[PDB]
Amino acid sequence: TRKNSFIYNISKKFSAITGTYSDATKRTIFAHISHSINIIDTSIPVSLWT
Amino acid sequence: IKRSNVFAVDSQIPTLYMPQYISLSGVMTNDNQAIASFEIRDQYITALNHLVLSLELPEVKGMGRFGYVPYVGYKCINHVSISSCNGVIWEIEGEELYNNCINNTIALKHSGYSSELNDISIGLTPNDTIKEPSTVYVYIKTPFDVEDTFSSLKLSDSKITVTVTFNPVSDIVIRDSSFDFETFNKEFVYVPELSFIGYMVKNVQIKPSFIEKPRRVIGQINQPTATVTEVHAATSLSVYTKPYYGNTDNKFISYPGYSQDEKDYIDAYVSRLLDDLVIVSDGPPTGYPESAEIVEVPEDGIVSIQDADVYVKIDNVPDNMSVYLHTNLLMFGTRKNSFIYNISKKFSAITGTYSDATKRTIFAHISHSINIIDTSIPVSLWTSQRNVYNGDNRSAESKAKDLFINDPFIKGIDFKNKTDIISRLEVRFGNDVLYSENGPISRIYNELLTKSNNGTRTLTFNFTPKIFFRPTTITANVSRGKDKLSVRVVYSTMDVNHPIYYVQKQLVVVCNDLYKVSYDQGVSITKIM
Amino acid sequence: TRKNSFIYNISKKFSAITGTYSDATKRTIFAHISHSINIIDTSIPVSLWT
Repeated sequence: TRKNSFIYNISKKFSAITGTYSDATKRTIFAHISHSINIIDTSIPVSLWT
Repeated sequence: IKRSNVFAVDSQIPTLYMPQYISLSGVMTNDNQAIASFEIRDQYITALNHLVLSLELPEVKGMGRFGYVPYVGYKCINHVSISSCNGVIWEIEGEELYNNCINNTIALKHSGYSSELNDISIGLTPNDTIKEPSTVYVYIKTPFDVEDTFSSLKLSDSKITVTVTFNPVSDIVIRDSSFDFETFNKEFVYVPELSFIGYMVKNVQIKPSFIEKPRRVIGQINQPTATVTEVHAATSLSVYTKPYYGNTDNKFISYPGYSQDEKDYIDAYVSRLLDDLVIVSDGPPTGYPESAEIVEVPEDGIVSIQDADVYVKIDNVPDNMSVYLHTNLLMFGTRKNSFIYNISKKFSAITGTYSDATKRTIFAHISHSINIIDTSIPVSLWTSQRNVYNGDNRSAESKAKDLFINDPFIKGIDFKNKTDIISRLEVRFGNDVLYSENGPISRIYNELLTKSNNGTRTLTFNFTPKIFFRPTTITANVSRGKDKLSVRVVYSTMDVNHPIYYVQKQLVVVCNDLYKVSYDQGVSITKIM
Repeated sequence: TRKNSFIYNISKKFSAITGTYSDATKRTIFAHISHSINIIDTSIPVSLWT
C-alpha cells in the first residue's frame, strides 16, 4: 500500500525448490518443495492483487 | 404448572444378574462342506447374545502370489443356524449376515482387513512364507443384540445349538496360477471357536417377543424376475443383483489388494496395462501375438488409433532404442467391420522416464478414461467365441500374472457395485402393484435411514422402535390372493460390443418375516400369519 | 524489529532545515525548521532506542 514499506511477495514464501527438467516434454517436473503458503493465499481473489 | 423433572431421576433397581464371557470349541464335520457345531447346555446360563466366531488362519508357505479377500472372516461363512429342541430359532445366509454388518466398521476390521492379510504377497522359494498365522473374529449380529439384555435369547432350560457352515477355501483366496492351490486346498482346515456373552439371572421374568428372520430367493440366470411366496408379515424387502461368473475361469487382470477405493482398483488396472502398452525396445518389440499392432511413436509423440490420439513422451531413451505403442492391447467386437472396444484408445497422455539400470519405463503422469467396469471384466470374456478378434494381445509375462478371484459377496457387475444395472423396479403384492420406480430412490432412502454407504433397493414397512413395540408389517390377504411378493426389473441396456454385456446376472430378493418367540416348553418360534 | 522491513528513522521526520553558520562561535544557528516530530518521540526513553 505504501511505496517504500512492507511488501507481500508470494515468491518469498518459498525456501527450497528441487526438480528435474524433461527434455522430451520441455518442462520442469518438480519433486520436493519447501514453502510457507497457507489457505488464505489460496483464498485471495485475483482482482485484489491488482 | 406441573413440570417434569429433567434434573433428577428415580433410579430403578434392575434384575439381579452377572455377565460372563464364554468361549466354546466346536465339533467339525465334512464336496465335503465343513460344518462346525457348538453346544450350549448350562443351567446357570439364562440368556445370551453377542456371538463372535474365532478363526485361526494357518501359515501359508510356497511359491506364487497369494492373498486373502477383504473381510475374509465374513466371506468364509456360508450359513449360520441357531436351534433348540423345538427346531430352528434363527438362521441366516453368509451374504445377508455380511450385508447386515456392512455398516459396522469395527466388526469389518476385526474380521480381517489389513495389509498383512489382504496384500497380494509373493513367494519366491518353496519354503518362503507368504502369510503368517493369524486370527480373525466374526461378529455374528443377531436380532438378540439390538437392546442388550432386553432382546437377549433366553434359554428356558433348553440346550442351544449353533451350527456354522463354511464356504470352500477357494472363495476367500486371491491367487495366481503359480501358487499350488491343490495342495493348499488339501491341507486347509477351518479351526473355529465360538464366543458369546452369557447372563446368570436371578428370578428372571420371561415374556414373549418378536423376531425378524431373513429369507432369500435367487432368480434364474439372466431372468429379470423373482418371487418370494408365503408372505404374511414382512417388515422389509430388498432387491439387488449378483454377477454369475460360472461361464468363466474367474481370472481377472488385476486386484488392488488392501486398497479398496474405486481409484485404487483403476490404478492397479492401469499399472498392469502399462507394461505392455508402452515398450522401449531396440527394434520392433518381440514376444507378442501376431494380431498385435505395435507402432513406433513419431517425433511429435502422437499416435493415432482410428479417431483417437495418444500422446507418448518418454525421457532418457537410449540412442539405439525407440518408443513403441500397443494400439490394440485388448480388443472386443461382435461384428467384423463395426464398432470395436479397444483398451488402447482409452489413453490420451502417457509420460515417464526410462531407467537404464533396471531396463524399465517408470511412468509419471497418465491421462486415461479407464473406469471400474474395465477393471471388473473377466479375462475369459475378452476371448469368448462371440469376439471376432483376438481379444488378448498381451505378453505371456503379463498373462501369467492374472489372478483367480472367487469372492462370494459381489453385487452388481463390478467390484464396487458402482454401476446400477436396474433401470426400473416393480413390486407386486398378489396381483396389485405395491411399488414402482425408475431411479434408485429406494436405495437413497435405505442409505439415509440406515446411515449406510452400501445400501440396496429396499422397501421398509416398519418405522416403529425395535423391541418395545410389535413391528409394523405388510399383512397378507389370502382371500384376495395377496400372499406373495413378485419382483420384476428392467435391466439397463449395455452396448453389444462391450464385453460387460455378456456378464451373467442373477436377481436376489430378501424378505424379512415376522416370528413370535415363546418360551413355554423351551424356546420355540411360530411364523406370524 | 526485522532486518529488512520497516524502519523508524528520526531523520526522515524532517523536510526543511535552514539556518546560518556562525564563524565566530563555529556553530549553525537554525532559523526555520519543517518537521513532523510529535509528543510521543519526545517521550521515548533512551534505553528503548538500544
